[PDB]
Amino acid sequence: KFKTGLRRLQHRVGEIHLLREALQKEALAMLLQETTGELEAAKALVLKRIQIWKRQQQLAGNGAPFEESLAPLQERCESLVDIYSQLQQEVGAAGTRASLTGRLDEVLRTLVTSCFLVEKQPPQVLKTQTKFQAGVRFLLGLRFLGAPAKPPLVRADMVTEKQARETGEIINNTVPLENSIPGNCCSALFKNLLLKKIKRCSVTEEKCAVLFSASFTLGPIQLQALSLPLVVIVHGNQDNNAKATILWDNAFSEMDRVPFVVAERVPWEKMCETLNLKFMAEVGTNRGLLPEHFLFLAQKIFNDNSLSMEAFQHRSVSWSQFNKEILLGRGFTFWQWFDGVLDLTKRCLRSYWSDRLIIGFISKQYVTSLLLNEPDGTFLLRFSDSEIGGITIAHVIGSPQIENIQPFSAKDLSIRSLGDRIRDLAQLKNLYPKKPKDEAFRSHYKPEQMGGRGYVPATIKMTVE
Amino acid sequence: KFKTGLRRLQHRVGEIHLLREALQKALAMLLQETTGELEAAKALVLKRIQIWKRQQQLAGNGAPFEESLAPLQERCESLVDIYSQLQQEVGAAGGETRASLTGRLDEVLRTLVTSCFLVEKQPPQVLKTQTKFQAGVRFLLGLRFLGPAKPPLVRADMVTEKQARETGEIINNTVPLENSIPGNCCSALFKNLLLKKIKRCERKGTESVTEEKCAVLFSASFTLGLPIQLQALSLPLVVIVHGNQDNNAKATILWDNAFSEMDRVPFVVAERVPWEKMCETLNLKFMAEVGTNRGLLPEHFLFLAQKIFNDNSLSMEAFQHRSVSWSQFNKEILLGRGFTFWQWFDGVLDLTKRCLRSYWSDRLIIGFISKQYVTSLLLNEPDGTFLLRFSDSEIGGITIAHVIRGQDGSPQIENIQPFSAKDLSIRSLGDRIRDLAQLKNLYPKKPKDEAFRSHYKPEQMGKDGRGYVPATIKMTVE
DNA sequence: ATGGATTTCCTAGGAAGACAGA
DNA sequence: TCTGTCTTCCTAGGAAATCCAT
Repeated sequence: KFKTGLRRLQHRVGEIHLLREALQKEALAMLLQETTGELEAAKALVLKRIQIWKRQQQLAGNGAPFEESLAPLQERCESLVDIYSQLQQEVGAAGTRASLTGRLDEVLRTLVTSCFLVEKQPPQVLKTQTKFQAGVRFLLGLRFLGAPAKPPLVRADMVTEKQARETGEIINNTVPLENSIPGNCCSALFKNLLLKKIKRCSVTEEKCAVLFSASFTLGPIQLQALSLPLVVIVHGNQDNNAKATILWDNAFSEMDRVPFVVAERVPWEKMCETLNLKFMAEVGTNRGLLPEHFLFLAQKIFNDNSLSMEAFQHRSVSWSQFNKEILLGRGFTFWQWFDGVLDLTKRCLRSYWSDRLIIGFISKQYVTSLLLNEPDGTFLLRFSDSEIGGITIAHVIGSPQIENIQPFSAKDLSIRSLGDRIRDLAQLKNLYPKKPKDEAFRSHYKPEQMGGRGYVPATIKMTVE
Repeated sequence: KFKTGLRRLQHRVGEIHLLREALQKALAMLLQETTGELEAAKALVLKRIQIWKRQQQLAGNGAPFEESLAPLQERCESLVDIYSQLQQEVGAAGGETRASLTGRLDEVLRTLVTSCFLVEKQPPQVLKTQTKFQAGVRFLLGLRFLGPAKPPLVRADMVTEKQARETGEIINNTVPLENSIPGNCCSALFKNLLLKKIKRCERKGTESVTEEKCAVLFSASFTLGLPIQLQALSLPLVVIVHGNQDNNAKATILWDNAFSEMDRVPFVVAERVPWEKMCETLNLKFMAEVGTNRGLLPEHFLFLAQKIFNDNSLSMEAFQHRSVSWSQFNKEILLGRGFTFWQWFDGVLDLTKRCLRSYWSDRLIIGFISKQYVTSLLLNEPDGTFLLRFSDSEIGGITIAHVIRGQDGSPQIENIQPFSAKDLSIRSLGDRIRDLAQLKNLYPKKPKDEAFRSHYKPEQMGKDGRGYVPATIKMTVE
């Protein structure tokens, strides 16, 4: 946060300057070594803060806060390159160290090579024969003024995880890296990228990346940048699996790693925070999941039936448990079910969810426990465990019993929204607990268009018995 | 019959043989006679070919077709056999001088051959760019040439209407013209054709892109021994570049396939035609496209006449001697509406094709009826009597019109919002009609639970898979 | 033979850029 | 300058080959 150290650096440059002008009528002039050392300190710090920005970008993909801007980083790097410039310029004196110029040049080169970033990441789930965009940024672009004034060219090529550790073809891969004096930025934006074909080398688990290469002239520096890991797909059906992989990699990944290694097993609450974040960001609400939801999720993925939330907390979940092992009694993985719920809730249940009308994540046994002691016509809404992306009405009605209504798909809710569907059922009197349905659903109801012209409108209603 | 005519020519050939071997121990004018009878026969066969093409022309709109070329091929083969035997008998000197005899024989041969090159499988008459289509060309005298012989290759090229009177390019346009001993056929089949782009020819007032007629030209060369070039032209087709154009393109083709003379300058068609011709075309297209033999009735033709002509006349005989123009058909917007006559009609075709197909055949749908005649009919009928009519305001929709008298009983008519094909996909017409308690009788009196009992779908009881209770949706009106 | 992955193929249709309009 | 024609761009699925496996 403190640039004060920089104000120590340039001032030290001042000291060197005046000292040089003192010998204008051998000496030390040891301050150059000193100052250069503090420069390497500054550079290292800015480099690791860059790496921080990168991991923040990584987390942003799953649904987490991001800076997002690089302008401060750019200003810092610019200042460091400034002091570098005046130092190197000051080296020009009669007062002969190969180390001064040699070290300064490696400071410059590491700063430059690390200032080559992927500002706009390509899609982390990528379909072949579909067009996507990516954006690369150079922070020290306006410091090279341009002195050559001739733009380097950045090429983008697809690489496997193996080639990442140091085929498939992409089109319109060459774009010039250009300086923009307004906007203060040195960027290259690939806006018409397309993948013609890829070598596959469990399909939705192979991590690939886009490699942005360039050449930079001064006085021969090769610039390399690697995008976030991405999963290549060839049809929409694979998407639902691909996300999981990406979801796993964007979180749970250390800042420095061999591309692209990630833990096979992780703490359960880490997974809970990941699910909460992804849920809130993807659906688009600030009303996240609750501890009970995490409990009923926990039993679901673990095939357990404990009613104490803390036993699960010290459990660990593996990638296999997450998206490679089939749930008991069912035909899908945990993740597939969860993502199905994500889709349904995003498209048709966002207002309903934010209003807290949906209990959602509950075993129907806890539902029995709750509803059995309730008056006739009390109901609650639960996500269906049998099918993917479905929601079911559970209500209590000869004695007292409870009825589970066939789950609504996104299609079903598109035909008639959940709200008016609920309005249709007069047998439903109160939303759990003890809340009148006609108050908490007045906004979701749509006003009748009775009357023209010149036809009477025919409406569709849901009924069950 | 035509075969008596064939064996008379051939018997004359026998006589020619015996006469020749008699005069080898002078006319011999009988050869001209026989030649005269051959050219007659050839002409007839040619005209029968011209018939087939026209049937094919009609077939594209939806009319019966009898598709094999094998009989025609048999005719042509026997005929060229006769040609060969005449030409062969000509080589007696002579007669013991006349070049003209063989000269006529050779034109018999060449006209027959060039006319034996047909487009058996027609390309789509509505053609989308960058979409794959197929075409099939046939040579009838193919199994005669060759019996050893290098098979020719047929080239397919796109041509405008102007070039037909004598321009995008196609991919994989070369295919060898091959003989097949089984099937007894000499055909060339283009199975991977593609139009990359098209350049649209003309000034376009008042025309529309989608009104411009193009064709595929099939060319070949034949090496016998003598230099005969084979060209065949397909039916006119309209090239499109997006689905929105289809419903208009079709109209053009519909107009062009009918109303076209058997021999014509490509591709001229009458701009105006008798109304009853239009009725026959509309009925045929309806039956073929929907897929029923239950065609239109005089009342339907009356309300259609009123619609397209803007004539509130109630006499079927007035319209009978009227003429309808292309402009009225698909270039003039209907009064009060945003679409042409044809667009509405095609909407109805689509609706009836996808849904209401069984319903129409059961004669449950009157369909083409003015709301005035509806009012006339329904006012007197009992409470809850209804009928189903196609919406004139909307495209591809059908509406229930029913009457409520009450105990007073002042009878008014209630017109229910038209059902789209989508709406019927959500819940069938049958189940929709069942859902409303009020509708008691189909017109005139037929009980609703009798005339729709086959169309009803069985209700599922709340048993559960599952275990769960099913929720179904029903239609209601208020 | 069923079924589950994986991929090239096809298709309608929305959205929006490009093209004229005596 | 604009509107309606025309066109190009682009894409979420549906039908269905290839191939593989305690």
